[PDB]
Amino acid sequence: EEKEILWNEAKAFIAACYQELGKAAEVKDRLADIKSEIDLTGSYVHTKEELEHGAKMAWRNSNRCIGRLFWNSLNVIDRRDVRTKEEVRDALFHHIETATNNGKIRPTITIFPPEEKGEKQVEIWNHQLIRYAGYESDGERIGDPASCSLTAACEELGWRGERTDFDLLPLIFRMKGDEQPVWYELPRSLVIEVPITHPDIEAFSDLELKWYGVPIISDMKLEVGGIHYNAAPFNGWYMGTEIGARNLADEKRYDKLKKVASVIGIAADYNTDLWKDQALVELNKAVLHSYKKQGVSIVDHHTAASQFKRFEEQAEEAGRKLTGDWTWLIPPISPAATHIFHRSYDNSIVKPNYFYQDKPYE
Amino acid sequence: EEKEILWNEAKAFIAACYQELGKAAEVKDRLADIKSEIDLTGSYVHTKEELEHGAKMAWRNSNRCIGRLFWNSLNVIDRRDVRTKEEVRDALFHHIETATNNGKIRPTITIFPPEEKGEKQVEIWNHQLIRYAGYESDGERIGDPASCSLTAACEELGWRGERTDFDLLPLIFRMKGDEQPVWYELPRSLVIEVPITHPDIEAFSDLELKWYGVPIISDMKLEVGGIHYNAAPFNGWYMGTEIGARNLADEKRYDKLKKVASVIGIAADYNTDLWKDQALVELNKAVLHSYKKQGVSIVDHHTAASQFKRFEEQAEEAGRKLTGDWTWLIPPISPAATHIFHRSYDNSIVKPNYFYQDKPYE
Ligand code: HEM
Ligand code: HEM
Ligand SMILES: Nc1cccc(CCc2cccc(OCc3ccc4ccc(N)nc4c3)c2)n1
Ligand SMILES: Nc1cccc(CCc2cccc(OCc3ccc4ccc(N)nc4c3)c2)n1
Ligand SMILES: [Cl-]
Ligand SMILES: [Cl-]
Repeated sequence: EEKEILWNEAKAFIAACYQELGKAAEVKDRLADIKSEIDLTGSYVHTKEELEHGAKMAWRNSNRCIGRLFWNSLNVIDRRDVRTKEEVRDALFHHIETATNNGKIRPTITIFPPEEKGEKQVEIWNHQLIRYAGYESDGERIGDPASCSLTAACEELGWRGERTDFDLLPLIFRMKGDEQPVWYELPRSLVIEVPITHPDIEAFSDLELKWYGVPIISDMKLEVGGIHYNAAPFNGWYMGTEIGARNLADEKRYDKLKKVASVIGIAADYNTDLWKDQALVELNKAVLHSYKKQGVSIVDHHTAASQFKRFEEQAEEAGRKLTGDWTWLIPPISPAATHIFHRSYDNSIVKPNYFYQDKPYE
Repeated sequence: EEKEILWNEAKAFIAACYQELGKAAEVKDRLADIKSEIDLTGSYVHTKEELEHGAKMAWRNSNRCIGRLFWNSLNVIDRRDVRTKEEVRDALFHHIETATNNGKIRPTITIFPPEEKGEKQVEIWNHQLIRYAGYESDGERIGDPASCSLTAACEELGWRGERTDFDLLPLIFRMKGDEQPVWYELPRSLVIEVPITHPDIEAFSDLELKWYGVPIISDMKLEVGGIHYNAAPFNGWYMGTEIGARNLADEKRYDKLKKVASVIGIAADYNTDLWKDQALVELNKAVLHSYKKQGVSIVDHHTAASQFKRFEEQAEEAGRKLTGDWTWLIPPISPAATHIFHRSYDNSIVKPNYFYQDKPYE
């Protein structure tokens, strides 16, 4: 019964995709080719053009993403030909290098072979390709708490972290048929990191903060016309609040606001002093300043929201419905200073899209 | 058919209300009294105790309110005995005075006669009892744009504003049978206002900003057991972001961020400088400082969110379901610094509650 669902999704996807591509006349023959292929094989194989456009549609449909103005310029790398661990590893390394682009971040996705009959071909364990390890024992907190479970999984497989606050996790992924994942240390020459300084407050460097250049989300499933690409890591560039208001600020993450308050010279005693708010602003100013100073792409939430307004206008001009998730679109810093905060959005799910999938570990 | 709906609402309300009040045994006889009363009269009349508790329940059920920890200490003033304009006006004046309480704001509601058969007895036109007028002609912007339509309505009735940025609108309300509302200037001796200064930046007073002490929301309908109290003005104290992040900051309100940036000495040129965020923080620090300096109650969003966490815990301990509206509960300043931002809430509507109703004017 698997193939009846697939056929329906493929009809809807091919019709819409060829329509947008001006190939509506070719729709008829391509679907017949598909229906034969499914009857014979149980599945079908996207053309390069369909795979590229489908990945772009999926970004355009991601309700939670403010960055969607640039959906059509996604650089799609087709790695459905991969068969071995070395090829997976090298394609992951290449993604890091080409997406980094010496700091001028190129929004990129690398697509690996899709699930066959819901059996995975490649299974990536990382949440992002570049991310810091986290440790918790004997009351000692080190690194990124969000990474505790994966870090413990990795250290069961014979990896061992230096237990700095910024250990790079290795790539870790499992191949079909294999029964433990392999892991590979990231070559440091491929990983750009940005030290956090402040434009005005020289003491800010006493915090010794840093973050990595490129967030490469490697654990979501791309669904295009009924085909499930569970391994399809992608990246944009950061919006600064993601680092300054969440990764470095959350009490469950690096929890740095009290130390930020101290180095910027304000007291952290009274809610009514709004010291957390003031610290959040200076930390977020430092993040943008540091990325720009180093020549690594980044966008602030005001410019990002302005770009998203253009996306909304572009949708309307193209007669496409806009969908969005207000609770994820508003930024966590001065949200009411953006137009997003002041309108509502239809949170309907349209496909192609990116979806969550269960982690292979605990 | 009006009375069948009423009977159902009354059963649900009286059962729940007497239950909470430990009067469950009295439920039976009180409902029979109600069913006779509705058969005869078309409606029923709440006891003082039911009206007071029902107003308190309605606040407890207001999904959008972060201030609900204090729902049970609401001071309920029963003015169902009012019949004339002078009595309405004096009860509105008394509400201002007793709720203000020389600055130690007392959360208060004044309840006027309810709708009879959906015909209103008293119809308040003000959105808040104390609010500033707004004007727009010939490209000239004065006052509070949110008040433009009511201000124009008032000036049709023979009132005339001085056209400062902070003219107090008069009370305006209509009595049943009458065909134009009356209006009365507020006695300035009853209206506390707070000039906005900054704790550290003496130049902040050059902005000549002020706001009024007590927000007294006078245009929502209180519904208790099927009875519709359309005229039931109530007040809490302000949460500082309401003034500093919305009333004085919104581009459609007083739009003061560029002037705030100037007096605090930062440039307002580059999104990446986060000058809007920085200005928002200093303006909101000034609002809290000024209310506290003058001795007028106010709460900051951090303390408010801490209190709301206690409300959530109190609900759970009492076996009551919690409902809430996340998009209204998070504050517009540093929302992710509060626990609210990090959980979800059931937005179901339970009654008693406060509801929107159409304005009598345009
Ligand atoms: C080019 C620069 C980009 C920026 C600045 C950007 C910004 C963001 C931000 C800030 C979020 C999280 C919002 C929040 O935490 O509330 C987000 C979510 C998302 N973005 Fe983007 N994004 C960009 C590129 C991309 C790309 C290239 C894709 C895929 C091709 C993508 C797909 C998504 C998805 C799927 C989510 C939601 C993930 C989830 O539900 O967990 N974005 N984006
Ligand atoms: C005692 C101090 C109080 C504080 C600090 C407080 C705080 C707030 C705030 C900040 C909002 C708007 C949230 C936003 O803009 O997103 C709000 C909404 C609300 N509050 Fe409270 N509140 C308090 C007292 C009261 C009282 C006494 C009542 C009624 C008895 C009430 C009923 C409501 C209602 C009904 C709304 C939503 C109004 C609407 O939908 O337009 N609150 N509250
Ligand atoms: N309590 C709360 C309220 C609203 C929203 C949220 C989400 C916070 C969060 C947590 C973990 C991840 C995350 O984002 C994932 C993501 C995916 C794709 C991206 C592409 C580009 C980019 N720059 N960022 C991306 C981030 C958000 N939590
Ligand atoms: N785009 C957006 C997103 C989320 C929430 C909002 C609401 C902004 C708003 C507009 C007008 C009024 C308002 O609040 C009304 C209100 C009612 C009762 C109160 C009791 C006490 C108190 N201190 N404040 C109250 C405020 C909120 N807009
Ligand atoms: Cl991240
Ligand atoms: Cl207000």
